[PDB]
Amino acid sequence: WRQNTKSSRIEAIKIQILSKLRLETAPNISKDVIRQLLPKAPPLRELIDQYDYHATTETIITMPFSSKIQYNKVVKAQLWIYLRPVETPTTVFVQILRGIRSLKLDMNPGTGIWQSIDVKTVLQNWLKQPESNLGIEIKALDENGHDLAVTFPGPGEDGLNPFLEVKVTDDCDEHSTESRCCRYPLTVDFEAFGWDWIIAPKRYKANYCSGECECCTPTKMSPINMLYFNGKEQIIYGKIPAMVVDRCGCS
Amino acid sequence: STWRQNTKSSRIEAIKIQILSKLRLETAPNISKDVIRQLLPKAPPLRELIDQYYHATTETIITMPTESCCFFKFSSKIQYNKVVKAQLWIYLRPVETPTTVFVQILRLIKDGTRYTGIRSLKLDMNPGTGIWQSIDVKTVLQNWLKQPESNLGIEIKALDEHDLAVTFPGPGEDGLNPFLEVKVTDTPKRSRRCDEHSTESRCCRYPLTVDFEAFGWDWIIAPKRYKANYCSGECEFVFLQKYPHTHLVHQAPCCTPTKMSPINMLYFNGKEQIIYGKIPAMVVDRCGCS
Repeated sequence: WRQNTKSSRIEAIKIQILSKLRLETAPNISKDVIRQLLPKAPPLRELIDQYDYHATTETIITMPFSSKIQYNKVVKAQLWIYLRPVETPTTVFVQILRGIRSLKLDMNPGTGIWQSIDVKTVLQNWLKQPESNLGIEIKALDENGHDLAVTFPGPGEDGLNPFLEVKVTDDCDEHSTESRCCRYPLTVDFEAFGWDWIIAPKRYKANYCSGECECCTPTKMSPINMLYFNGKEQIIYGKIPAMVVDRCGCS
Repeated sequence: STWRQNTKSSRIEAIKIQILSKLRLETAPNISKDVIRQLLPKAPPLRELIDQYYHATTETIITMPTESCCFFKFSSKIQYNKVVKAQLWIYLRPVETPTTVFVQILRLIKDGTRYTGIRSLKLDMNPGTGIWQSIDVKTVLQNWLKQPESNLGIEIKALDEHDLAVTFPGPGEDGLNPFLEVKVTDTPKRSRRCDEHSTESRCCRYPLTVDFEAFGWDWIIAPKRYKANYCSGECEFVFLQKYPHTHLVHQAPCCTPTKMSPINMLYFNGKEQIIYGKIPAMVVDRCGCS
């Protein structure tokens, strides 16, 4: 069935291309006309010889590091500490150690301070070289000497364990098989049919879904860059979205 | 009582695996309500995240000369602020003797002289081969799109000790005519763009919600319940290629979603970690025939 529906599949993209390109009709210009119209210049040859999105991670909160993290990919990192409510007004001397951080602050009775500390430079230093420095150490001495820091989560803690939040930036058919639905390979050769104004790419692989499922339609679609002619002679370069089929799914 | 009752249990299973595959997870994490009560930390930075509830793009345009020498006609569609970098190009013919060239570019504006200096340049030339020369016109092109009544043509000169500039393309030129290479940023320009209970008819977005807390997915804290409707029906495709001669497809064409909006999700990693992200294409807005 693929032999007859191959001539119909290439016609489906042929119009999809002309519609996406905001063109009413394809321009009529001969191979001898384009040979003089297309200028052989360095800025054009640089773009011509240039051939020869399912998940996003924003903020990652760690518990008392991941194997996939770059030292320059990080945006902002800060280690959070919960201090237990005091009964008597006493000053605390918090110190986050793993070189360390140090802060001194007063504390009134009945307050649950959640003071946090910037670790951005330390979290980047770990990933850049040692990769072996994951050490939990935090102190918060009261005026008497009792540590108010939640080093080891207590029985009546219920969501008070310290954490480090870090904001971070970012074919199978082969024309000879039978299964539920597979991406059967399919190429598009513009130079082989009618026009020759498609400067680049003259031949591009698109592929298509074919099966019964449990209908079958593409899931992942990647765009392709293209240089083409226009009215009043305007050699335009652009990027046509969703033209190549990568994955097939059931929907 | 209809097809929707049986397909409802299968539709939620289709997203269940889709969510995991997108999340790059091999299996869904097994966490009890008592486990998450101690794992999820009650802190201000956490409660902040929890209470947090398509044409062909154009990049570079190269214009060609016309008559009304070397008069260029830009499109009225492109804006003066949309331009990035504009450069006029000139090809100089190969010389026989080493001689310096005084290239001069001028825009015609109506003492009423028909000339205004764009960029005058002087450069030496060896008798080897022919070379190009780029000239920035960005400031002139922007003033051209701003007032197209004064968008008159330009004149190119290249005197040597005879004009070596390719004003009028020769017989043995073959790709050497002057052009205007312009880089532009294409604005998205998104224009403005069903069944409730019974009478299914021919495909309409039938409402469908997903409750993770109901199906044993208590390991995710937000969003516990989210609407993600689905398409249901049948049709025949009709592509209007070369109107009035409209083409038509008939399988011996099905209903699938067209517009899909993503959703932000707060979940738990297999390393006991807690990650926040945005899963793409999870909510179905429009249904189409493809």
